[PDB]
Amino acid sequence: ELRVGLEESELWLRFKELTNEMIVTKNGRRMFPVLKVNVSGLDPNAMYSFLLDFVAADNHRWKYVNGEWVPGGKPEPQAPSCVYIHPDSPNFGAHWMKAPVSFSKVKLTNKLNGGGQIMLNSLHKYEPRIHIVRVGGPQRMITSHCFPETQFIAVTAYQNEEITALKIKYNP
Repeated sequence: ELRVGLEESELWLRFKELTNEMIVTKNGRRMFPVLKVNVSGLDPNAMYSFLLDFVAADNHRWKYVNGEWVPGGKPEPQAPSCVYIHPDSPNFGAHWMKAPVSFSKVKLTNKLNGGGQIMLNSLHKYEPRIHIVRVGGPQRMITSHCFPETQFIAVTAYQNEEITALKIKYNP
């Protein structure tokens, strides 16, 4: 059976209890923390690609109002975000299982851009999700997995200073 776990969930949970925020820019901003996934149960000799997208967790716009995030009252249809392909793709299962798969190069933006960058809507809440695609073989297959621990609100600048502090405290 294919198993997908979140690496460093302890740390993500610290961000989630504060309501996590991720910066978007016109040119694209990398995430902190980085999504790192532990995978086991792949066929070591089969070929896979690792894909990442961001599900809009609700249809609302969020606002930081007097020290707390609150959702608006005018929902709109949202999804889907584009998909980011992990740069190691395509690769053998053994490659993906030898170390946590780390999405350290995805860039979050708020502008339609030349490619690579993933456009999100500022002030919307998102749930990262991966797709593990078995490629090249006879039987294509997709296994998907979301990571509720890694939910965040996309922002152009940090609103909650407790998030700002945690981001610095645990980055290098």
